[PDB]
Amino acid sequence: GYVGLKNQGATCYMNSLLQTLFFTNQLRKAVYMMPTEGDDSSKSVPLALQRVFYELQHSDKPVGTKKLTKSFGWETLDSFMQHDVQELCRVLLDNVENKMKGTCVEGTIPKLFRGKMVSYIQCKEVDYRSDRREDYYDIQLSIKGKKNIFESFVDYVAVEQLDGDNKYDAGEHGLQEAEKGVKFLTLPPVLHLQLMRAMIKINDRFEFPEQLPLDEFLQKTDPKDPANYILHAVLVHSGDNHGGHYVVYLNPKGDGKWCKFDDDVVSRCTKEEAIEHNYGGCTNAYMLVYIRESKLSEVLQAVTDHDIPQQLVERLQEEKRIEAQK
Ligand SMILES: Cn1ccc2c(=O)n(CC3(O)CCN(C(=O)[C@@H]4CCN(Cc5ncc(-c6ccncc6)s5)C[C@H]4c4ccccc4)CC3)cnc21
Repeated sequence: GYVGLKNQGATCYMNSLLQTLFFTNQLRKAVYMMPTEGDDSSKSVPLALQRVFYELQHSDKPVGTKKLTKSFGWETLDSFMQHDVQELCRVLLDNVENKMKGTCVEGTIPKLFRGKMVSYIQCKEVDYRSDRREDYYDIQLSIKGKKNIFESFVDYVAVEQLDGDNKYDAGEHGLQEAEKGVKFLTLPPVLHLQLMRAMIKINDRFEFPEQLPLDEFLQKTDPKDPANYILHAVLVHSGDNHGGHYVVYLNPKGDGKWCKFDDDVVSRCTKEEAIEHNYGGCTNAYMLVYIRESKLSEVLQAVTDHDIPQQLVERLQEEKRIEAQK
């Protein structure tokens, strides 16, 4: 069936994030096209990602991630405990964005994960506005006092007020009252939403749907292409600071057919096990991946063994062979 990653020490969320990344087929195919031919076998993160992806594609056995851990140098537990899950992701996708530059596959990472945003400060009684367009690769939703994703987005674009003890330094116009907000211009083909359960681990109930309509949070909607999001992955944690375990649910083909990825054990599971059971109320979601309905089949284009350049094949084929140890 689908194949697992080893629990080889204390990689925490790493295995779950790799598998979500693996099953973002278009990212995978792009990764395979990177030119690692001349990359140092053990310093190179790009090479490491291709190997893991290759193995996840071909291996009958649980897949090892040691060279990967080494390649970006989070060899300890503190590494993972010092960092957020989106920061791991940036380290991996940052290195692959870079390696793809000057190649056919340049810009695939932005193409898949990059959206844009406007942040503004508007003065009540003075004609003065500060607009800042930012990119984003992922979103950090508040959950405390929020029942669902919907309420979270609502809170996200909430218009804060800057008043009295907290007025805005509007510069030439002196301290002024204003309202600062955020708003979405694009939403990317792949939406990575992290749920801010840390503060610890808040176990409060937080609901999320299979289908997520986001048109109503954009500025301009497109009747051609609506912002409807198909739930792809659920990154899950359970436990506390003494003992905790990380796991991920995927329906890799976006067709409602879920599997549970528990390191080296991958198993069929129910929609209920993947979704409602991870609302919390202790084992609950901390990151969810959505894909835009309209890009579903592009992102999740099917992948063959022929999509992997021979040059790369041999290199790994060979590498394995040398394993030969008494
Ligand atoms: C920007 N922002 C704000 C909040 C927030 C946020 O929650 N997320 C999500 C997140 O990134 C996912 C990945 N994370 C983890 O897996 C956490 C790792 C640390 N855990 C505590 C310790 N347990 C043993 C510790 C320990 C200490 C000393 N020696 C040995 C062991 S320290 C809790 C784990 C955790 C799991 C699930 C949910 C929340 C938190 C971090 C959070 C993302 N961005 C956010």
